[PDB]
Amino acid sequence: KWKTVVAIFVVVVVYLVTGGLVFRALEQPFESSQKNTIALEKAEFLRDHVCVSPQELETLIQHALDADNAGVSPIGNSSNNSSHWDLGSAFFFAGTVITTIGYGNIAPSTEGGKIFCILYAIFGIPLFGFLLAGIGDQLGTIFGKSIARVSQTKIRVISTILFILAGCIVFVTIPAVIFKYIEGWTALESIYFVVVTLTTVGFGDFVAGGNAGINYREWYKPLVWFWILVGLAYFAAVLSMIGDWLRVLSK
Amino acid sequence: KWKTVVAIFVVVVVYLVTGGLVFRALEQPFESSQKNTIALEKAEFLRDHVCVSPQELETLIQHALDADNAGVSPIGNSHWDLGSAFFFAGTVITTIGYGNIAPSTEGGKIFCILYAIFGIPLFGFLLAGIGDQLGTIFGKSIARVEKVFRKKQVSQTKIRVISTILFILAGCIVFVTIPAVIFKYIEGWTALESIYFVVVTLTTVGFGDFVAGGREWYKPLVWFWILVGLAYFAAVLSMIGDWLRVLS
Ligand SMILES: NCC[C@@H](Oc1ccc(C(F)(F)F)cc1)c1ccccc1
Ligand SMILES: NCC[C@H](Oc1ccc(C(F)(F)F)cc1)c1ccccc1
Ligand SMILES: [K+]
Ligand SMILES: [K+]
Ligand SMILES: [K+]
Repeated sequence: KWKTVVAIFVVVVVYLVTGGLVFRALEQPFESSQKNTIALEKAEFLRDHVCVSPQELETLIQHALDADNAGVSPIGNSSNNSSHWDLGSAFFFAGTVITTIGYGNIAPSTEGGKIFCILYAIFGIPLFGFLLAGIGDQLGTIFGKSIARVSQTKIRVISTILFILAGCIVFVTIPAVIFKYIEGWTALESIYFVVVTLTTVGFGDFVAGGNAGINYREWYKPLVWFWILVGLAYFAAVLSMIGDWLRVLSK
Repeated sequence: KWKTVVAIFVVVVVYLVTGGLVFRALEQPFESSQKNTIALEKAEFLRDHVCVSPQELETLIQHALDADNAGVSPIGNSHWDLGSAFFFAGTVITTIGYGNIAPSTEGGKIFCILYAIFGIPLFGFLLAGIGDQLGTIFGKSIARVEKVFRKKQVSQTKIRVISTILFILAGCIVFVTIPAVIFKYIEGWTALESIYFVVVTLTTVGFGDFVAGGREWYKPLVWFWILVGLAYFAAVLSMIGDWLRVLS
């Protein structure tokens, strides 16, 4: 019904205004705090280094930003020695496109690289959908056999909560602990990464195996994408199950 | 069947190796070209400015990077205003997650986790709602074509293929070509960068290398284009999905 569609639209628009107000209340004080710090750090630098003009300072910052924007860290020569487009790293980038996560820490800079990325996404994202539906069909049988073992609506609510918590331990809690010890992040940053990854939001502020100073094994990046594949397939199979049940409720 | 699941897995793994090899062939020469430039720009700066040490240079670059990472441009003298924070909220819900703006505060990260968990399904309900209404529009249009070939007897699969190609092209003009032209004139991007942005936005990949508005009605109209754009193409995938389930 269109009456409920317009109703959900109001709930969503109110939700974004609510969200927007909460985010600005939490972030704007720190944003203003950082803005004051960078202005002071720059001014104090020019005060200590008289041989540098404010104009040639700007040019150097721009050169450093353009380098980082390209994907090359302007910090040291040793950090530059590693590549972001190696056979392994470019395989994970491909996966980052296909899963619609799109971190953005690495992005195509080449005009041709952008053209191929457009075509790669258009044909590649449905190809992943087919794989995720495939694992989603097998997991649906696993879920179906587990509910058949156990009011049908109460059983189904108890079942779904258990499956959600099952995935929350196996694909959310356990891998977050691994990232806390491997990537050296805080308890929050680790959970935050896992959540932002599996929701396919992928901000890119936290990316697994991204620190130049980290001596990460060769099996790390493929196992991370494997965790993404099993983690996304699992919670997709759960949403498919809730969707199919809601369609039965409507009819 | 599990035989076809393992088959799709091989196709996908081969696709990522293929993709990975193509991306490195296209990007690694420019990546090495940039790496050489930054090393030279820094070294040439230190030779011109002798009063600056190589270490207190790194410290300044780090301060500039930490500022940009926080969302404050270290070039010249807000990203969390009522309007901008509304669009950020909309970026989370649509799963686009550009990343040009991201929660820095420990509490801001906590709220972002909870906001996504409850907010993304809420969008799914809205997108399904528009997807249901558009499905009736598509369904009534295919039922019109099938009424013509009732006595002419033309395979239902052929009718369904020509119709879907038309709906895909309809969305490609209205929500892909036309808005890309607007971004080319407004944001001042190149013809490629404009199409690339629209594609990376509507696929919800959202790299964040290109973000719209980075007038007051611009940011909400951009999210409105995103809402109708995602909903239209989600209605088309829903239609192809429902038909494939009937085929199985
Ligand atoms: N959640 C909707 C996903 C859907 O979105 C589109 C559809 C079409 C396009 C276009 F035309 F290429 F620009 C981009 C994104 C989609 C993404 C990748 C491949 C096919 C369809
Ligand atoms: N495959 C994308 C769907 C997405 O999947 C999840 C599910 C759960 C989680 C998490 F919160 F971390 F447990 C993160 C992502 C989802 C988000 C909100 C509700 C249900 C599912
Ligand atoms: K993203
Ligand atoms: K996404
Ligand atoms: K994304």
